[PDB]
Amino acid sequence: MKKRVGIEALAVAVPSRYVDIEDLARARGVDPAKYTAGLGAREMAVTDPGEDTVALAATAAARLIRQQDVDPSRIGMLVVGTETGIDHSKPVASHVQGLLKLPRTMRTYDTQHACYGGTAGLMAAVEWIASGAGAGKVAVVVCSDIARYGLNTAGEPTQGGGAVALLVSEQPDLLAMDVGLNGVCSMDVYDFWRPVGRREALVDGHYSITCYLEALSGAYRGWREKALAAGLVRWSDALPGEQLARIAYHVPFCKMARKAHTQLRLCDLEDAADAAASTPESREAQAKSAASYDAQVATSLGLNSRIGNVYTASLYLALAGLLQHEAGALAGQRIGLLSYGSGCAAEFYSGTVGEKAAERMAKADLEAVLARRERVSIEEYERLMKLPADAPEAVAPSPGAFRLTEIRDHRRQYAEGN
Amino acid sequence: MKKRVGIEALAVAVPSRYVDIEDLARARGVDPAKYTAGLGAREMAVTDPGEDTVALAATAAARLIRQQDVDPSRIGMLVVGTETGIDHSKPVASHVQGLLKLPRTMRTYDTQHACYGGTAGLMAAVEWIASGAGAGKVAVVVCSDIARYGLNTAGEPTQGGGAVALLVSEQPDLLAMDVGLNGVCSMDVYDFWRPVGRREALVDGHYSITCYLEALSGAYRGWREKALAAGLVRWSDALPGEQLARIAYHVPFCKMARKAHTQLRLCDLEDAADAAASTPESREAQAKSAASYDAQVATSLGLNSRIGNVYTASLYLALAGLLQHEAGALAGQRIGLLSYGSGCAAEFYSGTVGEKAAERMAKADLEAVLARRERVSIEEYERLMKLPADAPEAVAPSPGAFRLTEIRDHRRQYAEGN
Ligand SMILES: CC(=O)CC(=O)SCCNC(=O)CCNC(=O)[C@H](O)C(C)(C)COP(=O)(O)OP(=O)(O)OC[C@H]1O[C@@H](n2cnc3c(N)ncnc32)[C@H](O)[C@@H]1OP(=O)(O)O
Ligand SMILES: CC(=O)CC(=O)SCCNC(=O)CCNC(=O)[C@H](O)C(C)(C)COP(=O)(O)OP(=O)(O)OC[C@H]1O[C@@H](n2cnc3c(N)ncnc32)[C@H](O)[C@@H]1OP(=O)(O)O
Repeated sequence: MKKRVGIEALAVAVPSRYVDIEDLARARGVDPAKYTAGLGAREMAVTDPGEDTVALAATAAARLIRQQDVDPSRIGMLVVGTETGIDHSKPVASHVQGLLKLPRTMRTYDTQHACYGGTAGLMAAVEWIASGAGAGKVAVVVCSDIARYGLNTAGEPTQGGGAVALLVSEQPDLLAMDVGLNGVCSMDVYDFWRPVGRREALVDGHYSITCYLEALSGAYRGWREKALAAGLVRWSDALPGEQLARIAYHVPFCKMARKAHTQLRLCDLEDAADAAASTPESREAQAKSAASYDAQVATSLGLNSRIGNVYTASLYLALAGLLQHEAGALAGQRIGLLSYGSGCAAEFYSGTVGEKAAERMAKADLEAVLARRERVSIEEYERLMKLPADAPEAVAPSPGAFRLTEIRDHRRQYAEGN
Repeated sequence: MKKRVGIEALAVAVPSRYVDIEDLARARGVDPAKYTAGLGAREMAVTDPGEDTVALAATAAARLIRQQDVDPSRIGMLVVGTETGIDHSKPVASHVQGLLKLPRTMRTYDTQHACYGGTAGLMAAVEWIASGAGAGKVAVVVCSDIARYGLNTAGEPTQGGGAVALLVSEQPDLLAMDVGLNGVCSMDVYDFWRPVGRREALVDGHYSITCYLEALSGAYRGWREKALAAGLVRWSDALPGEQLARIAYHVPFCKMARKAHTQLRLCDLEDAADAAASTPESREAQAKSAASYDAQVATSLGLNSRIGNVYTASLYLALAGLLQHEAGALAGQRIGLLSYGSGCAAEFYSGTVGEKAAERMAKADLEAVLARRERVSIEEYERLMKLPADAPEAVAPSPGAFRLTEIRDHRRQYAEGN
């Protein structure tokens, strides 16, 4: 009689190539430690035009269906969160439906708000099910993006690309979400944006970090109030946020997770009924606790550090990395998730990891996904960057994966790997 | 103890200018009767670059809040359905939030699937509320679009523009929606699309009509099965679809509603347990019933015929025109709605018109909205069409409305009329 809803499983797709981030530093005249220590990066996914938003989304969604033995006719919603759209009207979701040969009894659409678009679609799918409308069916929500700032830009070492496909159902083996407890904070800003007809993003980098932390603070506080009233956390000898077993954050670069966690802890320390007894110095020293970061956040960054920013998918890659190794230990425990998108909006939500989470993550076979990639030179990365969007390289997709092959008469053509 | 969810109220914004459709015919060497009788058009909204997707959406949403005395701090979701997006990352919804000076505790994002994007967002808002997550709050879903096919194209006489803002709540005075009964039908097609960097749509016009009717048939049949099982309609002396008091359809051009209604009735006639006793000729003659079209559909086209296709908003302009005059008579009666977007997806859903629907429509003051417009020449429409997107005309917005004024350093600037 206890109904549940949330994420049942996930799958990951990554571009076929990456570069070593220290190679990028040397090519840019930058100290490699700025990237490896300052940003937390190790490897950066790079793309060619054949690895477009559709190809990556379809690869991830097809992999989800195969790895988890999803019955395609049970999918009632297919949503793609992206900020790398390829048509003003025709959604990536419709291309994915066709490439996967999915049947007709489903909503299809894309959701857009920078790196928050995937979470927006996840909540639409969750609440479709939780309203009863989706009872007996599942949704697939795919976060797919290619993050491009441009050669010789400050954002360049945070680039990346890929997709995460989420299975959403009444059997949320990965994360049984606490419906209705979300905190949200949004405001109209120009921290990061990408006008139509611009291939590379515009960004005010340090301002965008301030906006992330400001929106995080509002979203987390909103969740905390509802979690307090639902009895899930208390003001005790432990801070409210310390009672979450883990917290995953949107990862534009890996060091951002430490900034975010410090800010979240500062929200508890500033808001405690006895905060007047503290100073900025004592609060910051407690908030920055290495023990808390190590216990709640550190193990969520293994995949992100090898891929880069994947915009809508970055938070879900962090969820994936966390559960990849700790799903069994986390079963029955509640964790928190912070989604941010520039523009901007943040949402903080929680859920309980399922008993079968380890099973579902084993089937995602994520080290095999990352192992199929190949390293290229910075010179080759630059050559591929300069290719127009309609000039895919002449290479076949891996088995079950997809590539854009050409655009003919304004129609995009794809190939599936044998 | 009877919980309800759906559309509480709506508001409309239209561009400041229109052309007489017979003037367009004469300028194109076309028989004006092709447009007035063949398509059902009377007046076509035309825009200048200052009437962009944001300006129209913000005008409609601000008008909703003022006309319906919405408490802005009760808005927990602001979604814009559009296929006329203006940034790859930053959503129209975030601009609308800022222009309206709305507070921070809301999700913001855009939804995309051609003319289905508004309905997708409506369902996300409805199910957010119906899941319980939105209990005590409201959503605003804005359908905003400018339909542009180009000078001397077959689609040109179906152009239009505007926005409809929907208030969604537990007090659905316009339409208490039947949660969970929706029928849906989607498939990957290239009937109509608009690649990034193309200002005008691409379309295979007659194929797009076939796709609309095919998807309508699947969506309607899906709803009908669920409505039968919920006891809302029966196979009786009346066809199932005849038991809906009215049916509103996506209106790309006004004559499309008659094609759609005929197709819906054909679905009942082909599917009746005793269909073997009929012929294509006898079914078509019954399906095309003028009495049924007059009783269920005809009064939904008054606004559409004076505006044109507004993509995501067209169905909701048809809902608006229906309730503008018949809300009191329809109170307590169930009506049907068919949303279609090219690409493609259709969804058919139903709801009951509320006792206070007439009150809410009176406050929308729709004849005043349409009366503020001015007629221009085809020559002037063509001059405005040739203006680049970053070259708004130097004209002030009407009181409470918005216009794009300029793009400076890649940042869009707006003005609010005094
Ligand atoms: C974009 C989204 O996805 C949405 C969001 O999350 S917005 C928030 C995140 N924003 C982004 O990712 C925007 C895109 N990226 C950028 O604009 C830039 O990459 C950036 C602002 C993240 C950094 O660019 P930058 O100005 O060149 O680097 P800078 O801030 O000076 O240094 C970065 C770190 O490296 C440190 N560092 C520099 N050189 C170092 C060295 N030799 N050894 C060790 N550390 C070094 C710096 O001290 C700094 O550390 P802290 O953050 O701990 O203070
Ligand atoms: C786009 C969306 O919003 C999503 C959708 O709904 S897709 C479905 C609708 N598709 C569109 O609107 C696409 C954009 N529009 C178009 O492509 C075109 O405008 C169109 C296909 C709708 C019509 O273009 P066309 O080929 O030039 O017109 P054509 O089909 O020959 O004639 C239209 C009607 O006018 C009639 N007609 C022509 N001349 C006439 C005259 N002198 N007197 C009376 N009637 C006349 C025709 O007989 C026809 O009537 P029927 O539909 O009842 O048979």
